[PDB]
Amino acid sequence: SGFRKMAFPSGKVEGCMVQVTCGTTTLNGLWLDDVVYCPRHVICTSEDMLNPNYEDLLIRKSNHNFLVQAGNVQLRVIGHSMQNCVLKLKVDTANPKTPKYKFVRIQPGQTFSVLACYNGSPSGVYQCAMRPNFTIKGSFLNGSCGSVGFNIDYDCVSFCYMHHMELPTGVHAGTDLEGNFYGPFVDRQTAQAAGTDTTITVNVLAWLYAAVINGDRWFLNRFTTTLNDFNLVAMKYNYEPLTQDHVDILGPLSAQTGIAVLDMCASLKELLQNGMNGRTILGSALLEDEFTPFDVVRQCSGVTFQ
Amino acid sequence: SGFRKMAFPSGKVEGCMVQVTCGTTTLNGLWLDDVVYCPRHVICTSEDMLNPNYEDLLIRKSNHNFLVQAGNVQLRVIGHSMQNCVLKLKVDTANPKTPKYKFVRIQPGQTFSVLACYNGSPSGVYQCAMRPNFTIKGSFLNGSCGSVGFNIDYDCVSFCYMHHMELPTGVHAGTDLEGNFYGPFVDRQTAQAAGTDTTITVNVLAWLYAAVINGDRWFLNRFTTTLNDFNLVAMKYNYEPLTQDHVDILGPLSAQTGIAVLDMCASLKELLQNGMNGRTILGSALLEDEFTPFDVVRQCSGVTF
Ligand SMILES: CCN1CCN(c2ccc(NC(=O)CN3Cc4ccc(Cl)cc4[C@H](C(=O)Nc4cncc5ccccc45)C3)cc2)CC1
Ligand SMILES: CCN1CCN(c2ccc(NC(=O)CN3Cc4ccc(Cl)cc4[C@H](C(=O)Nc4cncc5ccccc45)C3)cc2)CC1
Ligand SMILES: [Cl-]
Repeated sequence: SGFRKMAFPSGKVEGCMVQVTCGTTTLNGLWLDDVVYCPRHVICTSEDMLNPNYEDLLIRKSNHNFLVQAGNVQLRVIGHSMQNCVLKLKVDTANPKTPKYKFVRIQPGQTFSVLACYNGSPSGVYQCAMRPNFTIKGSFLNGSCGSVGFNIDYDCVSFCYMHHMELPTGVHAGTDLEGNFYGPFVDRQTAQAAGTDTTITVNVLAWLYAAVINGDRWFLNRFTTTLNDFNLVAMKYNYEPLTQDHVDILGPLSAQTGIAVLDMCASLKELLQNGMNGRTILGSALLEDEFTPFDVVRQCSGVTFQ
Repeated sequence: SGFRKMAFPSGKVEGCMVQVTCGTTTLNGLWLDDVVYCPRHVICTSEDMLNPNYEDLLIRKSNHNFLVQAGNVQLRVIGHSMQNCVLKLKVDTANPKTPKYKFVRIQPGQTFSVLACYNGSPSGVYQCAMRPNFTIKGSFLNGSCGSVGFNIDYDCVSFCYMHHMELPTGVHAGTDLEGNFYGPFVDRQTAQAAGTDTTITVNVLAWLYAAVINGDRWFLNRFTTTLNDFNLVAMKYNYEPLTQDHVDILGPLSAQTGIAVLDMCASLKELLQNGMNGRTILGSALLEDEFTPFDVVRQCSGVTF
């Protein structure tokens, strides 16, 4: 029993974290095989961040301008190239700790673990969701750039996020490992803002199924609804629309608990219209949207990664 | 910016997890140097659990009855001993991945990371706290026994908890790494129940200071309180008493934000009376008590917004 915001075990990623220094700037890099991946803004000064021409800045750098430290060992940079907003530093040593891995781009609503790092040293691990507005509500201070997000499937690490910046509201923006930003952001000092966010409906429903599995049933009712009527109510409370794909994905949880997805939607409608009335669900007074249907099934079944 | 329930990176502990088998029972063990530590109830059947005589069950076992698997490698048990509720299996190979470590016993209110494991394989990592009633609100299924709790301040792992059982309310009980239980619990299937739990006041105060550091002051008020008047109110809401030790420990957060501890105590009294009125604090609609003063200082910026 119990239900916690659980991250993947971080060891396979810890063995890839390095420190990248260039000029005044020090940030984190990801060392996989003989390449170190890091944000391309490591080559910028504070003045450069206003109007940066990254090719012009890069052409002026020699391999020896990039100092890469893996633990207490200095790596030798033997090449450099740029891919979108990610800098790739070719090094003379393949990482002996390189796990089986893939670079994957995730969709809003999908969750992943973040290994927060400073000076190439991992400091913490937490779970988070890619918001519908493409930001993440992370916990990052200055020096955290280059920290990565990932998921694990069997023994394979799927890297999905690299941290680049903090927006004015305190939320975070970054890229996939191919350097494509999540959201309409740019890697420079200009007026940028997180757009209006919405709640991840399919994830709230998954978490309501997790609560039922854990014995919290007070919110259940005899009613059902239609996908069309539910979506009219979801639009009113700034919830993302629920699709037939979301209903299909929740099929296993519906069969296990005996509560159809539209039966749970009627519970969710009543919760939106009435509130919790002093009660909590899984120890929360808010409707939690950072657990996917897969996360719920995994945590309620004990899937392992050795 | 931001404030998350953050766990320590788990790699140093993942390299110590092994599977321990004794007859039909399989659970997790912690392999440090040449010793594997695990719950002694691995030697029990379900019938043995009502009133097990562990000394009598253990004397009937030999080294070769314990099967220890580290990854896909079978370790050889060359000795065994019981220390309180933990079994220590001496093995013929020192763990090459043994980190720098210590065994520490924690007090209620302390937080730690749990690496949940099944069959010697890590499945997930989360943060939790030793409740005032000595239980932990974990997320554990059958097969999780032997999973450990730890902190990694600097590069040394301080192991503080080993999981032994789930109580009837769904909460969890276990021991330190010397096998002493936290709380009045026993590794017996007998009528045992978690006592009435309370809120960790010093941790709620720390988290209110974290909210002020991150830029939020809506809950502050113009009042102060004596320590005794605060305690008289807080206990009416099932909050733990705040001691002078707690006030002293909050000193650094008070100096950083400019808000005296007893002034933050007045704010907490008002929140307990009024609720949040549709507002949230650090993304929560409840008062959070699983961040200690030390956790707030470690995670938050040293510059208040
Ligand atoms: C709740 C109220 N808060 C909201 C957030 N706010 C704030 C003020 C200033 C900055 N940034 C800088 O000073 C320079 N950056 C420019 C910049 C441009 C573009 C790119 Cl691609 C990267 C960067 C880098 C950056 O954003 N770094 C980071 C990343 N994560 C957390 C970080 C945490 C703190 C300061 C940097 C942080 C440096 C960021 C946030 C304060 C008030
Ligand atoms: C209101 C909802 N209720 C529903 C009922 N529930 C519940 C909790 C525990 C068990 N335990 C067993 O069946 C056998 N254990 C006896 C036992 C005795 C003594 C000792 Cl020292 C260890 C053990 C071991 C044990 O507790 N294992 C574990 C550990 N962690 C989580 C675990 C999660 C599930 C089943 C085992 C779990 C096996 C049964 C039902 C509580 C919540
Ligand atoms: Cl302690």
